[PDB]
Amino acid sequence: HMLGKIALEEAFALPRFEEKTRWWASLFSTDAETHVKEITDINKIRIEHADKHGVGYQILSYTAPGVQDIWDPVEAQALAVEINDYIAEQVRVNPDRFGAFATLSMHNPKEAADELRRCVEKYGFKGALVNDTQRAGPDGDDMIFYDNADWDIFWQTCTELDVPFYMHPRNPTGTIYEKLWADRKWLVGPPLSFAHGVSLHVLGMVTNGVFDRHPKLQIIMGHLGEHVPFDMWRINHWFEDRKKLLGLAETCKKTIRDYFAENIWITTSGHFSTTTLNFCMAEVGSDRILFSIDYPFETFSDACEWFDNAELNGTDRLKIGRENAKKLFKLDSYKDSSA
Amino acid sequence: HMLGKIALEEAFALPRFEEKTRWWASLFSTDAETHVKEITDINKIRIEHADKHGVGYQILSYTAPGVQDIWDPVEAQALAVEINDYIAEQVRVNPDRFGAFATLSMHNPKEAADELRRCVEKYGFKGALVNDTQRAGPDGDDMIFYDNADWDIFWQTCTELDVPFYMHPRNPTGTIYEKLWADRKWLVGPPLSFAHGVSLHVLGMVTNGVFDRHPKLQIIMGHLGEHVPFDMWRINHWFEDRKKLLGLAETCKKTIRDYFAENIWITTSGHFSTTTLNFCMAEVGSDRILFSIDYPFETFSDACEWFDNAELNGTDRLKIGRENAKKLFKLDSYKDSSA
Amino acid sequence: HMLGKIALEEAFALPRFEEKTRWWASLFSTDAETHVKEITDINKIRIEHADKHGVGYQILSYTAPGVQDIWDPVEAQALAVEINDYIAEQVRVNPDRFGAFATLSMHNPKEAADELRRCVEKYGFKGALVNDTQRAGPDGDDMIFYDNADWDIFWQTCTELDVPFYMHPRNPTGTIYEKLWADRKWLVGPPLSFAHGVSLHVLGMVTNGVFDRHPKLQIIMGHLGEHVPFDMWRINHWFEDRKKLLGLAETCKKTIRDYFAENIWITTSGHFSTTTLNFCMAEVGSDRILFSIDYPFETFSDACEWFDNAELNGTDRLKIGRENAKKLFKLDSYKDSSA
Amino acid sequence: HMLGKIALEEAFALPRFEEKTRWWASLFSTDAETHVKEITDINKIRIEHADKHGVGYQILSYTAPGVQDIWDPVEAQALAVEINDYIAEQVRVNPDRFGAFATLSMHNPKEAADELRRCVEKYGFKGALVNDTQRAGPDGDDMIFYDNADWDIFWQTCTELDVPFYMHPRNPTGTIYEKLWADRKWLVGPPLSFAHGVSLHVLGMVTNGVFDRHPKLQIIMGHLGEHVPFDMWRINHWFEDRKKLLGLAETCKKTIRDYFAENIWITTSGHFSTTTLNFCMAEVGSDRILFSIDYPFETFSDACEWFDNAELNGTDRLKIGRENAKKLFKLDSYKDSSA
Ligand SMILES: [Mg+2]
Ligand SMILES: [Mg+2]
Ligand SMILES: [Mg+2]
Ligand SMILES: [Mg+2]
Ligand SMILES: [Mg+2]
Ligand SMILES: [Mg+2]
Repeated sequence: HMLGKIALEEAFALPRFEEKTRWWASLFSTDAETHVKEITDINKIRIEHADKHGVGYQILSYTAPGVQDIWDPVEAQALAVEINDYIAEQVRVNPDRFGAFATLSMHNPKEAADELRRCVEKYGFKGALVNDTQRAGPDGDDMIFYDNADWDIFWQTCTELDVPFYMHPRNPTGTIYEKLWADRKWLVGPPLSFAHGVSLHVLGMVTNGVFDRHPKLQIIMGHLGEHVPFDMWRINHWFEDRKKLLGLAETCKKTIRDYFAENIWITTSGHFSTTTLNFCMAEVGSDRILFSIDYPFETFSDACEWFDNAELNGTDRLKIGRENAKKLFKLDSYKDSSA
Repeated sequence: HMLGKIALEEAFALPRFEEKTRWWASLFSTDAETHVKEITDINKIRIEHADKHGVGYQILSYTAPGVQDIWDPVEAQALAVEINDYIAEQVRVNPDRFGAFATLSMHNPKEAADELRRCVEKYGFKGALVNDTQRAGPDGDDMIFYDNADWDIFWQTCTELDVPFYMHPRNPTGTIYEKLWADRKWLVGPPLSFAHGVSLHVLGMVTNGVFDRHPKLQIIMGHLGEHVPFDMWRINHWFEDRKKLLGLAETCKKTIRDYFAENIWITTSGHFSTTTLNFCMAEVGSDRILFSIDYPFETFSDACEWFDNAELNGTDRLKIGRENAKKLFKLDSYKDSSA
Repeated sequence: HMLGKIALEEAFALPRFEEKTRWWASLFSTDAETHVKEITDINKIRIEHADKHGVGYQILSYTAPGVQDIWDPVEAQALAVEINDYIAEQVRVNPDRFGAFATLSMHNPKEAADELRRCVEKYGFKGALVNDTQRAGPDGDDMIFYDNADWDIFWQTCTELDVPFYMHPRNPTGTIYEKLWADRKWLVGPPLSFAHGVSLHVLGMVTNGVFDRHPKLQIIMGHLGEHVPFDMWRINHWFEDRKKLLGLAETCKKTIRDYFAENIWITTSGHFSTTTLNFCMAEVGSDRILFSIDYPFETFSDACEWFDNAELNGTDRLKIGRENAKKLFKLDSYKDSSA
Repeated sequence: HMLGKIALEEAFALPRFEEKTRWWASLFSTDAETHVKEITDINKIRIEHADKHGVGYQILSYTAPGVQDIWDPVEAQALAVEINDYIAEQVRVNPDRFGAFATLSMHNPKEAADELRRCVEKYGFKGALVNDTQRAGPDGDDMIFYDNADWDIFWQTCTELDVPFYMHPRNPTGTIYEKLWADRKWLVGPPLSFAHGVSLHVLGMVTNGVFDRHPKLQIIMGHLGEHVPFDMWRINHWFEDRKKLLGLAETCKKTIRDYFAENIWITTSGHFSTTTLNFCMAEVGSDRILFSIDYPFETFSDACEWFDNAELNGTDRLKIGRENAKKLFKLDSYKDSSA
């Protein structure tokens, strides 16, 4: 029904990574051959789906774990550059249907900032999408988080370009995988592990002052906010009435509710629940919620049939379906953008 | 207003552990001296609070991390026995106001089963409360989870005695603490880390078949279910429409919704939110929700003023406030139990 | 999808009233020919629909306005008797799938009490369904309400037999129709007028003490309670904090919430909204909510595809879909009643 | 706690009408002496309350039933003019804290249009507030509704001036009162009758095409929309899937949801329920909801302690508390308007 929807947690993979794509599909797809075709296609199948389901514009991003899985920094950087150059060429075929987020190696703040800048200035990319922490160390068992002073140069590039950063999940790896997940491996990914990573990282940015140093910064979480809205009351209470009397206020100057009003966005990717959406409208506000699909891990049909037919007031259907994202991403037109 | 409420996430500590109690208070209390007094008191201050706030009956349990912090199995077992003997003596002073959960060393299934049995048969304890995984290994850096075949003898003791098991959180420790939490330490405890542990463990029990082998088993989570209700739609979708087509069905025979209807309970401890309660009533059902406080980490006043004054239908106020727990714990009377 | 559902706002009309059936259908059906066939059929089409949509048992009642439109008391009573004798014979064809509510002339309390008793004792009817006030007076411009002492003999018959009374709507007529509805006639029926009538009458029963004199009496409203749950807070406030200090307490001894917990039920007829259902769960409680369809004004498909696919915890899906009604109507087994 | 809130269902009475004030207070106040003082005071007590409770600006309007109770058109028009002249002088004492809605005789469209224009152009009033239908006829038993072509000249004046019209309730009178309310009189006012009147009139405006002929017109309902949001699903279904196929489309060209997105607003007057507010956020959207109090029928303390402490995201707290009304009424600065 609604046309001109915007989706922005929508993944692609390079054709040359077929073995890696099949491994990820073995965990998260029930049809590996269709998955390979869909995750690598840009301008045919994806357009056909979008045309059937009222999706005017998609901001595309690299599949997880993507560059965040690559612990050799030279290899990781070369891969990010390769991906960005590739997708820029592909989305030129349909500029009224596609934009792109930058894919980044996050081993080094300045390097990541320069590549984001190249993507925005040269190609008109819409922001960055990164799959949680950067794998690092000689065998990839370490993790680089971005919630510290090293990353100020990077966050300032985001605010200067005035583009958002999407904190996407990745799988647990190395010792964390072995200690917590291997004996309950069916919880890896959407059932639990993904949200544990993203919520940790974003709440780390909150409590380490990233949004105080960079109050213009916009961070996006998928999956209706990776559990955080469920605990908005509890986090707020344990911040304002507990931890902020014990030292948290030194590095965290606003409430969790303020950060969701001013800095944080959530999307509907992979979480096609009107009951949960309504609860998020209460705890986060419809102005801060964006439609998204999570293709090809989720189908256009599941996401769009859900959203198009959900019981919702017309004002919020318009905002969540497209108008919030239109404003955030400064889109002056695209296919069906005012339908 | 409502009298005869039951609370059952209510902690005590042994007087001899004053230094340890002060350390935990330094993280989670804004008034260490009052905290020490309240966590060690059983029969004076706690009764005064309950009398003011309409709490008829409290099931008491040992503070976290408690015995789960003790990696020497001989020491841990001796401590559990000591705690159970102690609290049995203390609650004899007010048997119409207090019951107790067993405190257990969870290093060994048979040992834990025998001590639970002793507590139930000798002292009339109401179940077990355990602070997530058992610390183990020479320096306590390993973790023992209970979602595997070793623990069948223990879960069968729970179902034979027909008493529930409360999966309470504990703090992250060792390598997990260093890798994930030390650089964002204000998230330790109620803001995030606690729920990550409990949800992992309980969803591990689900996906490893514990509730299929032990369909009578009742597991309780605090804090409105440690995020799980927020993702009921998403977990259910990623189980029934994804992982159960890839191998999960071999060890997981019912839906996540079935397990919440048949095996899992949530309490309101530390989560005094009518908006979130309403959402949990939708996703879990009021029949499966129990009032609780989380004293002395939370105050009676905060929990009871919230619940007593929350907008709620009378049927569910009665059930959540006491009648659900009255039935689950087979309470035929206690102070104000039918007021 | 759930089997063995119970629906109980399910209408029929006598074959000899085709003209009246067509007049009503001209207001409320988009396919009059199908409507005529469906509202008169009992044992064929209704079973075809119920078999496709998981409805095990239907409690049938007479179409609105039915006997309540008949202001001649002799004609009205004869019609009620005729209808009850008719439907008792029809349900005997397939008693495993159908029960019936009594149809009554409500001109005279004793007369209506005697006919309800005959229906329960002779035919095993499940209660009464009445279309709001009884038209009366020489030209049918008066209306008989049941919220006064003259009706005590009738309400005592309901409680003695221990069967519920379903307060169904009827159209506005006479002077009320001309003054309020004729100039906005598209609001007649489900859009507004029906709920105005039923809510007035039931809240009349509340404020005139019917449920105080007859505390066992069970009253059922369709359409998720005819707006009343929306104003549960506002009614409760304007009773307990206002009118109960000005004289209402003389004739109304409990709160509106008490009456919903003890006396009043709501059904899902004609209101296939999960968002509104959730809100009713909060304001009324799932123990007091019954599935129903409103056939043939609504389709089995709309009601059952909604309910069967609604996001809902399994506990409440079972209660609302059948278990609440199984208990309330003391039902023997019926098709799929324990599926 | 939020400062600079705007309230706009805030009543006053003329000092010379003490007897009428006391009669109304005998129905709707538990402290008549305080009520008399509060409803007549403008500039002292109202400011004391607003200063304590974070209310920066109050748009005042005339008490119900007000001019709508006056069936002599000459007396009614003279009274409306008197009231507007009176309140314009009162608000000039403290214009930073107060504005006013026009009080109108609604016997004649052109007359009411001319008086609304005088109030806006001469006094800077913010719109009109009218207590439902105008009593009329020789004995006041008739009622004038505004949902027809005779009122086009009036609705065009509202859109030309670009000011809203607040449809406030009044009591039932005359034949309607005797037939429906006299025997259940405790339902008169906030418990039920008020909402029945307003919802009828506004849904009359919908179904008679007022918002099609006047698409810019803004209509406001108090009391969270006078039940209408509860039936948003049911009305929409019975319009789009039923009545719109039977003739309603001839006079009603959009959906009920479209009219709530484009034309209709709701306020929180007298309905201090977060659960119901959340439901209205879903069904109507926070962009269309305005804080209000209903003083002096409700207290500042009840309304403001509720709203200031309600669990709500910060985006919507700001919009509902003041920013929606600041935009709708084109407000200059007032006390704490940007606090
Ligand atoms: Mg190949
Ligand atoms: Mg994704
Ligand atoms: Mg000491
Ligand atoms: Mg605790
Ligand atoms: Mg019906
Ligand atoms: Mg008012």
